[PDB]
Amino acid sequence: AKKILVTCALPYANGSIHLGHMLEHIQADVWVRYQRMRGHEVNFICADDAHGTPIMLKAQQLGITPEQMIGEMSQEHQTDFAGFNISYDNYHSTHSEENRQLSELIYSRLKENGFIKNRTISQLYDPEKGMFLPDRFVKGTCPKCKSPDQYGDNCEVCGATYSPTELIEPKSVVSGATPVMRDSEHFFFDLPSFSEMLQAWTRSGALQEQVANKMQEWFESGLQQWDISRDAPYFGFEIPNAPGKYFYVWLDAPIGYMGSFKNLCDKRGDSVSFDEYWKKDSTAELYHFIGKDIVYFHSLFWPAMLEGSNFRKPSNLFVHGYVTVNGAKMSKSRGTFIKASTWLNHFDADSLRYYYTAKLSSRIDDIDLNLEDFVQRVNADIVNKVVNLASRNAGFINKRFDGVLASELADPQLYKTFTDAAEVIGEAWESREFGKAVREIMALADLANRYVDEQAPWVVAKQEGRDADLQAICSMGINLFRVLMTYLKPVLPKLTERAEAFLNTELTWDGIQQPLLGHKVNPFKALYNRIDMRQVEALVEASKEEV
Ligand SMILES: N[C@@H](CCSC(F)F)C(=O)O
Ligand SMILES: [Zn+2]
Repeated sequence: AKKILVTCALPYANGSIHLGHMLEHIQADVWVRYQRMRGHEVNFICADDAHGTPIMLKAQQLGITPEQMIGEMSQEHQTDFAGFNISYDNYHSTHSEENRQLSELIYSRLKENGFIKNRTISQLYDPEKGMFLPDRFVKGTCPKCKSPDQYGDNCEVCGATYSPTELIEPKSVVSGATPVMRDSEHFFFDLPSFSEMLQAWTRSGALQEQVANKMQEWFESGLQQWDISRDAPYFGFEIPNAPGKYFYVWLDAPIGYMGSFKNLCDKRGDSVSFDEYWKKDSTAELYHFIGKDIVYFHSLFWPAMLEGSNFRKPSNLFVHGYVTVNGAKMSKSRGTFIKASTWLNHFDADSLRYYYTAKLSSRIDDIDLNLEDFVQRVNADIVNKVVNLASRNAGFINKRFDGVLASELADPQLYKTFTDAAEVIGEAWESREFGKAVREIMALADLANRYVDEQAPWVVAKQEGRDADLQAICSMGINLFRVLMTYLKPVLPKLTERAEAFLNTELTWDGIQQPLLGHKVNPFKALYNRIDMRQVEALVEASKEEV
């Protein structure tokens, strides 16, 4: 049995979960559920990314401690993920004792190994508030067009880019005071020292083609030392032997993957698994599901950090593209910037899980949630192809045969066609070619419905002496449904539970080899109802009203 540790990117604690986050967590969850179905030891891990200046400043504005704020956001995030049935084995926080000790440990090892450098830099400083200002917290007049109230390194009027130091009449977004250039000693991680190791990993063929291509661009530009320290005031971990200095959030963030797993092991009283998964000689597999905007950190900084601190590196990175709604980036004004919590007020989790899965592939291309297509696809595939197989046949079995299925398969050849497809479909789930798996499953659904139409149970039901035939036909349809729901189990957790209740059996991957014969099924009420555009319109309107 394989040992697998899977993670999803750690959501920032200063924002609600939206459909963008959900694409990633759903993709990983489908993969994880499939791996569990094949009998592997799987540890699905995540946590909130809780450090940084943005978080510190937000807490101060709300008039509460950063700890209180991140605690409330952690609860909000977990409630949303639970609503979508993302099956984490542990959801922790980067702001934890586990992460603090691991961050200090890794830093100490990197420093001891000569990978940490000291360097003085100049940066905008708020003398009133008494804090260095990241670019986004510096505002002023654009040097080019002279437009007032511009933020950071760019003007939203003429579109010019520039260093905040070029801003005319600079002002702190925090206090409004005029910022000044101030010196400060910073600690840097020597990423360049790992260039050759990283280049070898890029050409190993493990990473997605598009990712490797991107990495070549970064090597061409040239790797640079990475500033991993920030001055107080800051919400994060203090650097050992360096009063007033903290670890930059991105240094401790990925270590949070380790911290969350350590936390899980510690809670389980498991004293051996952490090392079995993170030591250099590990035989366990480590996978990170991430978006394209954070590939640099995960493919370059992260593996280098682990290498330099004597830990194993990721087995692979699974990158996905952005989520668009109706073909465009989510838009607050159009009501397409949809929160996970809002989605659940209008639709169930299975619908979105299915739609995303039907569109996902092993590539990093963007995934589009076309709302019109969403309604059409869910109704056509879930309600009319899969669930229909159960709903059109269960009635006769329950009313005419006391809920008992036939003692033999009416069409063994057809059933074999269905079970024979397990290898290819499982390989599709395994390789993350989700769209392919769904297409294969729906092709089978079409054959199943063709079979029922060919047999015409609604005709056989009204013909005297055809009772045995009716039971045979309907039982066959229900067994085909059993197989289809097994292949879709990683995708539709709730519908699967309802299906298992109806079938009076847990669905296992190998179980399809034994059809349900002379078996009692239970009556059920609507396994899955149709949706309509009026609900989509309501979702959009509700989303507009929020912002
Ligand atoms: N919070 C980051 C992802 C961190 S993933 C790992 F490094 F912690 C983000 O939302 O981009
Ligand atoms: Zn301008």
